[PDB]
Amino acid sequence: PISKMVTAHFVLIHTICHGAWIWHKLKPALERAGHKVTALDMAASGIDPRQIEQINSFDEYSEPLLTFLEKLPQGEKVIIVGESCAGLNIAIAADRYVDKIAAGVFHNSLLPDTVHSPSYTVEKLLESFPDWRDTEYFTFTNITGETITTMKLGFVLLRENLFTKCTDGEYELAKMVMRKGSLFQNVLAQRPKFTEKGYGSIKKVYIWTDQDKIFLPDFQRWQIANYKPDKVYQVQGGDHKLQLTKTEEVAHILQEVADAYA
Amino acid sequence: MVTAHFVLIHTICHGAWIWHKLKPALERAGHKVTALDMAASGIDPRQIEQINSFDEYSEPLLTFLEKLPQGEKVIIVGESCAGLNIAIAADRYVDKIAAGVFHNSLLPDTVHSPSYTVEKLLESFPDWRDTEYFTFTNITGETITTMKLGFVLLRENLFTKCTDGEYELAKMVMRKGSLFQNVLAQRPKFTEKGYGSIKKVYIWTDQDKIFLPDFQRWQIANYKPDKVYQVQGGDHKLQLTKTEEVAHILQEVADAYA
Amino acid sequence: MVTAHFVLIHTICHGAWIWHKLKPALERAGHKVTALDMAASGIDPRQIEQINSFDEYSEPLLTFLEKLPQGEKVIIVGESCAGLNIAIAADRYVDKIAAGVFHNSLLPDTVHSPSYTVEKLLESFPDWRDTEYFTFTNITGETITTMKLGFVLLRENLFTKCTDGEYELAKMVMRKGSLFQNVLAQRPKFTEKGYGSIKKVYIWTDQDKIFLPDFQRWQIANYKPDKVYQVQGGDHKLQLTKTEEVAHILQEVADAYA
Amino acid sequence: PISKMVTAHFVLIHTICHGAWIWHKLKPALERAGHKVTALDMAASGIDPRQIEQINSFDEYSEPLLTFLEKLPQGEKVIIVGESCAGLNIAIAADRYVDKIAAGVFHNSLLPDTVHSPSYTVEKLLESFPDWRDTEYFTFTNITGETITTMKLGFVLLRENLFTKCTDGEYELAKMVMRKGSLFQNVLAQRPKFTEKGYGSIKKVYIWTDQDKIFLPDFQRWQIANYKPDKVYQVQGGDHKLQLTKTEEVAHILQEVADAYA
Repeated sequence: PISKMVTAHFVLIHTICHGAWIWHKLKPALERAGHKVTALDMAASGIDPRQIEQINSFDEYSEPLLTFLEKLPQGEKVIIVGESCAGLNIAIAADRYVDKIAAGVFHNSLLPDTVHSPSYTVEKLLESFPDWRDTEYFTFTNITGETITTMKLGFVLLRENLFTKCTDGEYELAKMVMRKGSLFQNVLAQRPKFTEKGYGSIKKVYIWTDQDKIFLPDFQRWQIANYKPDKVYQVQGGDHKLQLTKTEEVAHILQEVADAYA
Repeated sequence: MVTAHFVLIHTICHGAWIWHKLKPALERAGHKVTALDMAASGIDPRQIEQINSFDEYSEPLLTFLEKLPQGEKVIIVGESCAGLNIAIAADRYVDKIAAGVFHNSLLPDTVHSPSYTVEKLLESFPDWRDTEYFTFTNITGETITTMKLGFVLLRENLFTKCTDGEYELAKMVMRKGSLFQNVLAQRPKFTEKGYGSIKKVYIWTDQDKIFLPDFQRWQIANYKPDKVYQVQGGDHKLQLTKTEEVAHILQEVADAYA
Repeated sequence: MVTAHFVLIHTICHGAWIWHKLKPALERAGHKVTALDMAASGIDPRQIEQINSFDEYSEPLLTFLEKLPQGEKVIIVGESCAGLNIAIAADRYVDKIAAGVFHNSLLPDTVHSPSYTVEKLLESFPDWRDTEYFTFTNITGETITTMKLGFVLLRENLFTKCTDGEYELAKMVMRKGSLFQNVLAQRPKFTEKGYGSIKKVYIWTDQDKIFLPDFQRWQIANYKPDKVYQVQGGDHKLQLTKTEEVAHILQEVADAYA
Repeated sequence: PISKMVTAHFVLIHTICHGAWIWHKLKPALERAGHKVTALDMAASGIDPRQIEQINSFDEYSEPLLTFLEKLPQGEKVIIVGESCAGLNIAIAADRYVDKIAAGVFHNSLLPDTVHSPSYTVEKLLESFPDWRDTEYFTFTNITGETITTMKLGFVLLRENLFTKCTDGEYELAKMVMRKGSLFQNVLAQRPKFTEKGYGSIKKVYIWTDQDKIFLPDFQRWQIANYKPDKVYQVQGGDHKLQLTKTEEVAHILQEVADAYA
């Protein structure tokens, strides 16, 4: 009748332990479509200089995103794409900059809600996937005395559960730059719920595959049932790291999102 | 077929990650591979300002070699400035090294000071385009010049023929680095008994757009390697653009030296 | 008599060494004593430029307390700026601390930001005479001001009545330090449940020539300690000029709090 | 007939593992007499920023002394006072700056000679005192592949053998600032002998006590017999650290040295 195609500014946010580097194939694919893409390292992730023992909450961890949104020009809006635990970074960011977010895209991601604790989907994630195989755990005491659990993701868990169908070069890259991370789950349990006016009002698109071997179909479908997304896009095949195994397909879905919300 | 243990050493500002394609290639031939981050490089936790010389920068390689089990030998492959890491390492552990492989790399000698090929590189390629420079004073008071490689120089000179996913990765994890040139100028020359006695294989391509053809041929003429292999085409990052070729030359190095 | 485990914390630029007279004194009364070097202080191997905040500077104290065996409690004695180390530590390990003792020290509060008493010190004593200042940018981009304490300020203001052997020792091992004032200004206030709940003993002398009488009385008025002991005479380094007095007050703190 | 009293510039050099700090009582006592005193930290000692694993020989370790002598003004001369292993620093310095040295004073110190290897008195020291009790040993490989043995001096050895009669405050100070050190004995074994023209020509005064519990009377007297000092001053009592236990007495002997050579 009237067709529409839109170019957008995507901000890509990795999950804990990883960095901007997992977006190294999706970032060019999106730029081939003419989109502007920013891929940020969160605190103590990728080549960010901080160490995780200096970080005290998931909010503090999210500082690079919030700084970047604080600096966005007047009336510029971005679509925040977050993989895995980064749905929590999208929720933190939307309660401070609802204004600047055209949509949040959850890519095999935690989908927080406003009705329960911020730690709620992390609890459910761990109920669904309680054993992280050869992952190693550590702790430190944060700035107000909370015990924080950090982890060094195991290489078998990396191979078989996160990077299941990925290229040898991609899995090897992951071993060369993977760092420690934390869910800050007990500090999330103490956190104010996400608000209705900020995060609750954001458009939310949920991309996932039922071939994900760590965010399992049962968990993903429970999340979709728990907090209905505005749109759901299920990709066939691939693995947890769809921006590596299904890069073009994820780019085409993200075009659709830009058309609809940006 | 000799299977060998290869220790891969990235150049300044980079990290173990530039070998993410070459390490699986070599492991598919049954070789053992170790890819190390040097100090303040890749995900190493130190920042460049706490490193005071190229010998301190080499610490992850020297500690590795320090702990290598008795009677084990490795082939150390160094790209670009990492030939200085090979020479430093070879003077301390000549015993542990089956051969040094120089991959579009500086090839230090024993006759001139440690900074000599750095001076010659800078002479052949003096303008590093959009690279930015910084300085700090190290613990003994020397001014160290650091750099942040410019993205145009990365696109056109280092990663010339690389895939868009590889160039993007490079911009996502590249860090500041230093040649410690002036500290190298003050360093004792590499010894004959250590670095001079090591077997030396030089791999290059004439399509390298930063280690230019006449600098590499100068280097070969200045201090003749045991073997030179020239790969056709590719770019400076042959372990990315010609990964299988480099893996096949390294099988020949393994076969020749174990 | 309660014997106690005391953790002694020097101020910026100093090291565990300023307690070399007080630690034996206390050990002669059967107490256990730990004297720690903070980051980049005494013989700690780090340099000030790799430290990015006062919380990072406190790391040796926090690691110590992290590892303290379950159910053990300590009395932390902090001199001069080390009251900020007490407050940082108390918010993380309130449980492990029988009391904080402030020895001619900053006494932080919960109501105002962490830099408040630093601002007030600098207001009461703005000219640090021959002290030299330097700056570096920390990893998150803040400019940190460091200082090298001037020897006249050391002789007349800090070590006023100290022996010539003690003043000389001070010049032989003193290092650069930092208040990280601006990072403190951005830090969350000390909590009520942690630092606010700790028992607090304030020891001072009115002959202190850098933490002047009206600044110390201001501090006491601004955030009233559980107990204040005033030593007659001496100087800023009461653990050097009045070592036995300080040891006797610390026995009373041990008796009062274990 | 004619009496003479002279003021001198003393450069005080600590032994391995220690720093300029062991001179904190002798330096004021000498300044009370009107002398100029410089007390230097050698590489990786005292608050010197280098670590011992970055140091590759006893000569490199001696860099702060040599830099300081390179900077001495024209025709200025110093008396170098070295305790324990610092006689080797006096010997290194005298083969480069014989010109600038009025005398070398060996204070319960190694007394190198020119006829044997630089490591020779270290060998004899270890023959005489082979067990360093609770001392811990470590190694690293230096710049040309030599194995270097470093040590962290034990606290019992410190208490009973080096700081035998010292004050509690002095022994405690020593535990608070003692660092790792090395004899670099195998690199000294490979070193050119000390020369006759430089080090062999220096005036040499030997101060010692037979109450020293680590540089034992048998070793000290063997050294005196092996390379006759120009003057020997035996202090009664005290311990290894005569600049702490016999500070005034050592200062009075050093006045005598200044009168005679400076």
